[PDB]
Amino acid sequence: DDKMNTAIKVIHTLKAAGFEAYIVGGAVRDLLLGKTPHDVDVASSALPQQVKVLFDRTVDTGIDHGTVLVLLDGEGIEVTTFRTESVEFVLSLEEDLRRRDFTINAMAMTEDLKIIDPFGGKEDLKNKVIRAVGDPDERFEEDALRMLRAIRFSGQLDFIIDMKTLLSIRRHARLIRFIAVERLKSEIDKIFVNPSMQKSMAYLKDSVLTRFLPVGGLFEVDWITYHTDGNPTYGWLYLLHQQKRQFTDIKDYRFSNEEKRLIEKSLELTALNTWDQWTFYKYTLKQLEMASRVTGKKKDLAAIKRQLPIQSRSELAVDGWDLIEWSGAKSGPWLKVWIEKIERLIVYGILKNDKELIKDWFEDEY
Repeated sequence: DDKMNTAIKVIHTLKAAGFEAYIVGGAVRDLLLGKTPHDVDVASSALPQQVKVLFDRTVDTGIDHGTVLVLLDGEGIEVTTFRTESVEFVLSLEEDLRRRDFTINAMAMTEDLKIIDPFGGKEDLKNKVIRAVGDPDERFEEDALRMLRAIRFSGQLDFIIDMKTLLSIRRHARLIRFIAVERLKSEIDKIFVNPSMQKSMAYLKDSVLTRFLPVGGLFEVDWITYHTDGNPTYGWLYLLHQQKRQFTDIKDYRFSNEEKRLIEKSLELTALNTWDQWTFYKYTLKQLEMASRVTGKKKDLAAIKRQLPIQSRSELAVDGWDLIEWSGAKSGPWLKVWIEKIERLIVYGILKNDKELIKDWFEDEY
């Protein structure tokens, strides 16, 4: 909510030092849409080291590519010198704008609230059209990821893709093999939490991106019954569950072990025909929700889990060292089997979680 104000102050400081500076890109777009911009980028004729000399607090991880992060009034504004893409500095705003991906992202706004729109982004915004700047063939060779971003933007903004731009995506779909899979997963995660995501998936198939994306034919499922819960991971669980496949078929996208576990465990639960106390004890609440969300089942999972006698093995009143004592046997892999027998009986409320009571039980069964 304060990023715009801070960006205006960054612009005043740069212009007072004799440089040009504008707000560019998604903030201008969001503003004209009535949204609040989540990020605000400033483009300037200042080179990085001159920006660094006008502001006390600054972060430099992007200097090589022409970007300095300015820290001012608790907000961070990226200041980027006029550039292209292998990064080359240019001397005018228009040379910088004419190499951005789509017309709605190639506008600039002056401090005095004047829009600079050399490529028609105002009109395409009014008409809900995602259109490449200039020749769509050049744009897509410069960065093939822009093909997937056009798909993601269409579902984010509920826009259509310009026809000439879409046909260009079809010709160049195979260049998607060169994109780092992490950048592919980033944009696919963004599609999974979009509103109007069913439109993004339609475009993904019709642009012939499902032919060349990693294991891309798997995205061609029925997305009608899918509603995002805000977590992109649920998109992957839904994809797998609809086609009866395992986590291993989507391994190429390089999931974190957290994501991997959440998908695998939730898939496990959809294989289970009935859930009892042991199920509610052994799986986490987040896994239970995601599995029931994709199976249509609608229970109050949080209340069932809250009424199990225990919640985790750490509350068990006995460890394998008690069993080693009471049995008179030597530590071995057999301990893990008996701890689970005791765990089951405590979770099903048959045995009391009490060291002296578990002891009487164990002495009889052994």
